[PDB]
Amino acid sequence: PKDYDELLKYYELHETIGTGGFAKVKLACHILTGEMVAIKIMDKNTLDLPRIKTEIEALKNLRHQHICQLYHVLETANKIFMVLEYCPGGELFDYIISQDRLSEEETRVVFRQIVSAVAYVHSQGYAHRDLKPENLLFDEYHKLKLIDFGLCAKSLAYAAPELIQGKLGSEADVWSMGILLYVLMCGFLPFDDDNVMALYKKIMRGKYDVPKWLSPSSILLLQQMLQVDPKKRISMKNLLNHPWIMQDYNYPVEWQSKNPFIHLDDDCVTELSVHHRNNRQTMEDLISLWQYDHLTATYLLLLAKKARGKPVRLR
Ligand SMILES: COC(=O)c1ccc2c(c1)NC(=O)/C2=C(\Nc1ccc(N(C)C(=O)CN2CCN(C)CC2)cc1)c1ccccc1
Ligand SMILES: [Cl-]
Repeated sequence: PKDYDELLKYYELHETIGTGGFAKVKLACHILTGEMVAIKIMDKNTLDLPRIKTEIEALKNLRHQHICQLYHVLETANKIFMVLEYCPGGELFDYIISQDRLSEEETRVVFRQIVSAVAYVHSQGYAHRDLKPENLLFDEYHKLKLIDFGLCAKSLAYAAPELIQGKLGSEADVWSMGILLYVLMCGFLPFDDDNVMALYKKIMRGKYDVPKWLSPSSILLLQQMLQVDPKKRISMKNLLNHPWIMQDYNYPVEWQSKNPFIHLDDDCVTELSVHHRNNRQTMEDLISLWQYDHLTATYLLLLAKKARGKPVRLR
């Protein structure tokens, strides 16, 4: 109750919109902007504590069009709150359930965004190591956003044989994306079993069912991504411009950030200094501290307004 006092200053909390084992996420409204945000809540006491320093510091160093944006971090005696970009389209998994499976054309659209995000994550020196439809969300634009960076440093169905054997984090994400590709185009996992060691065994053998509806080029790509030997596996580089990926596009995956923090935004800075009745130069400095506090939150949520073609205005 007193743990939520600091948060409730800045946000109107709505329902729990989801709950994994490690954290609960609530929908909320940022009071100063009216912007919807997802707030991941973690109990420090009943927790795996390294998992959230991993995620927060990863998110501070990752700014990308298909990575879920962090805004505000609040730590209390008993809680850690992470205010994040709200993605109303929900999990990719649920879209794959409602449609039985995606067509090759629709899969490619979706998959190029995943390859974009993961390729960027690798460019910054990280490896996600937990890639699956549950960890990809559709934003308001029906564009994908990658989430849950708790295992990415410098699921077993999606885990690569080397990663389970504990021997190469970049090649393991390629494997996981192979499983993801398969799920998108088939509607089920290529390796699956109710017994965890039997699933393990299937993964090591590398043999899977190849449904009739798949094209020969899809099957080739799956065969290249799901090599048990990571040396034989296709690298991230040649994934970006693979003939299958290029189909209907004819350019490689644009993996670079289209929203890199170059300088600041003057329209956001002015509205803050105007709304708070502060010296403009002083407002430029406190934003530039980048503490991921309520001020950082307000600035970043005003960029979000600009990014969606809306006026940068507080109330
Ligand atoms: C690093 O990033 C993260 O760690 C992270 C993790 C999760 C989310 C996130 C960031 N950002 C989000 O938005 C997240 C979720 N968002 C969501 C969106 C839509 C739904 N769905 C499908 C609803 O139907 C909810 N819907 C109900 C009706 N009311 C009126 C509106 C809200 C459910 C969850 C979500 C959270 C928990 C688990 C799964 C996903
Ligand atoms: Cl692209």
